[PDB]
Amino acid sequence: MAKAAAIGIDLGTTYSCVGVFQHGKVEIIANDQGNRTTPSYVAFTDTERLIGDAAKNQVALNPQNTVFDAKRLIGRKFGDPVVQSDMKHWPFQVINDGDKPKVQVSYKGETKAFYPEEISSMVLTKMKEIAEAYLGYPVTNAVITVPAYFNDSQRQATKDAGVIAGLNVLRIINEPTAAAIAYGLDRTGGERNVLIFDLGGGTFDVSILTIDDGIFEVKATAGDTHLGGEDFDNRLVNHFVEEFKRKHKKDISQNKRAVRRLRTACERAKRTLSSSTQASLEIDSLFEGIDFYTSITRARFEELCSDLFRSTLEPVEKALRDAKLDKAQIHDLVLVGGSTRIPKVQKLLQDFFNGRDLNKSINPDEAVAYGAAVQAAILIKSTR
Ligand SMILES: C=CC(=O)OCCC[C@H]1O[C@@H](n2c(NCc3ccc(Cl)cc3)nc3c(N)ncnc32)[C@H](O)[C@@H]1O
Repeated sequence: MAKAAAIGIDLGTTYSCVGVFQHGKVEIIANDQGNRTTPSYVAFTDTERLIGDAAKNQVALNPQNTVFDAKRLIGRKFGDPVVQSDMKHWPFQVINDGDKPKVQVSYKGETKAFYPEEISSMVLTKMKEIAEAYLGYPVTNAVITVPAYFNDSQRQATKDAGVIAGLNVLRIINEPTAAAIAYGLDRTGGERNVLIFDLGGGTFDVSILTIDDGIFEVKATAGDTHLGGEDFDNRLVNHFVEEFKRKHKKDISQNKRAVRRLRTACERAKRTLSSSTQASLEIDSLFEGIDFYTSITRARFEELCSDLFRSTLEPVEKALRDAKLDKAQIHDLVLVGGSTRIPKVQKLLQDFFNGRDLNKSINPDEAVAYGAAVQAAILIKSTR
């Protein structure tokens, strides 16, 4: 009978996504909870190891032993100043083992340490499993995506993570390249410059690629490793903490549960503001038994985040300088990442490019896995 399909995996910093190309189209595969993306989280508890949604769901009750952001560590030396800085903000412990970082947790009443690629292999095992549940057979072939700025060590560590997960890694391909492939930008048949604008939950990446007769070349990478959707959630939280202080003469900041409930409501209101011009938040007994009701306009949220949204143009200008290109030399614009749904973000980018269209019809959280699935089917065909 027909041979097993190959899968395309977007191994993201905080979320992952798996796709399969069958019958001339991409199927993004839903997980056991019916979700088209899965958190890249591994939680270690007194009795089990949780991966994906189950791990993300219990993070508030187990922060020291719920690992995320292993992609920020992967292929890096412990001594890397990026590792040393990032370590200061994680709830989990990072240890040194011969200039190699290991995440250290408590698991089944014992201290255990894992290399970043071991954590990533667990998230890859989950994506493999999600695909197998849908396909009804074992999956062994995969394309895995990485950021375009990844060096030899980071690319290799990701490949190691796939081989530990029991995958034959067909190719490690760049995330912006996968996004360009999802939009069929390699199927035009001369040379074109493409810009990928990737704004996620906690990272911002700009990449400039050249496409010449289906061949891709990375021309520039720029961005801000600590800029994303969470920062816009932070601006809303700070605004409402101040509004509560003004209206009730109480500071909710020192109550961990109140701050979490407020943050969760702020992230939901922010998403509403991408399709509505106003959003209401209501939280019963937020603090001191007070039911908190509030409202915010899209205009006020845009003002609260003005400098952050406006700062996304600096890596665009920077990538253009590095690629030695004028903005008029960019043929295609591609949006990736959940935060690109923000109207003001789209407006800033489009206006900067003198009204050029944005390639955004493919769900921005699924575009990379979509392109990885397309490329996996081409590569498994050639290898066979
Ligand atoms: C959730 C699955 C997933 O893979 O997330 C990856 C992207 C995560 C980041 O992207 C942000 N973001 C998103 N995300 C998609 C989303 C989120 C949650 C739900 Cl319930 C549904 C859909 N949509 C948005 C929207 N309409 N406007 C503004 N920011 C939006 C979200 O606040 C977070 O900073």
